[PDB]
Amino acid sequence: KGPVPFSHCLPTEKLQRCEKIGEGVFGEVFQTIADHTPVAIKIIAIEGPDLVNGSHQKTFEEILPEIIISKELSLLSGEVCNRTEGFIGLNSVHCVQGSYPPLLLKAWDHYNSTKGSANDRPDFFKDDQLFIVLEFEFGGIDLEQMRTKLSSLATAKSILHQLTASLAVAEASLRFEHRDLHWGNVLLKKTSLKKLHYTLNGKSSTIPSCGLQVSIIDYTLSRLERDGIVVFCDVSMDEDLFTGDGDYQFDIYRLMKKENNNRWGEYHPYSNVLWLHYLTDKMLKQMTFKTKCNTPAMKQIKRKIQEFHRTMLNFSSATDLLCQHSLFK
Ligand SMILES: Nc1ncnc2c1ncn2[C@@H]1O[C@H](COP(=O)(O)O)[C@@H](O)[C@H]1O
Ligand SMILES: [Mg+2]
Repeated sequence: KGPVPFSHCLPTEKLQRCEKIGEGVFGEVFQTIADHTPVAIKIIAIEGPDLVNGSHQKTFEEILPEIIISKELSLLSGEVCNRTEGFIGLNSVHCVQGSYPPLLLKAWDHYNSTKGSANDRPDFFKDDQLFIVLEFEFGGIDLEQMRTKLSSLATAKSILHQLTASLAVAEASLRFEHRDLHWGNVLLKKTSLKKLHYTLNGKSSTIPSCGLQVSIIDYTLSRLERDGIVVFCDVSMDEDLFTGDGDYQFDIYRLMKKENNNRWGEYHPYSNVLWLHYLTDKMLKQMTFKTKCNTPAMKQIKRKIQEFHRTMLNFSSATDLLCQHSLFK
């Protein structure tokens, strides 16, 4: 009958176990336990007139595309013709109303002490504030936090292959573009699987895991088609999105705008190639590997990833990269 109280999504025990694990301008991400297993809870303030982390809160209408796309992408793990585990599972979505729970404030504070925060301490929300609460599968640790923790160049290659395959499957199934695949949005989790499986237009293939499962998250800017309807975030009048600096990330928003001539409902899967290029650049420039790069085999992978960086912009889509680029043969 409209929203629910926080206690509906976060009963005492689950709340007591919350720890903050990440953030953005959108809001806040906490980890807790459900059914003997970690879960990730994304909490987004909506519909309020107050500026939050420097931005207006989204309306439900502005948030709805992320909710829809989160649900669609969550289905790809079981779909027959086009299948991948390379996105993230969605457990539930709720509209919650209330002030921030004190335990979540203490968890926010703990994070701000240890890691620091770009957001405002969430102690100003009133009893009538609305939030969207998205409960996700716990996907591991983000690539930015792993920038000194990858084992080898083989791991780098595996991550790029996994990312490309995931995006290709979503392209084939949904005419998907991610549109904000910064390295905070690539999650790494240890797996005992040696080979990872995907199906692309009815053809199943595998990818050497190198011990990790990659999960792509955060569909705040994403675009896809579902039942002939294009679901997307229209950023045609956003100015600030295109005036960032200090990181190649901020160039990608401008490069996408160039590619699509500011028509965000159209399908331009080249944007996926652009994000993969930005990620390749991070691997080559902002990362150090536990085993360094000390053997002929590892040195050759590095040269191959460098060549990928220098050639991949001449491919039309994640699908084109997957199916045609030498790095993945
Ligand atoms: N499903 C998830 N599993 C694990 N960590 C997550 C998940 N979703 C978000 N995070 C963390 O929260 C950060 C911000 O989330 P996002 O706003 O979606 O980029 C990410 O960089 C991750 O560190
Ligand atoms: Mg970045």
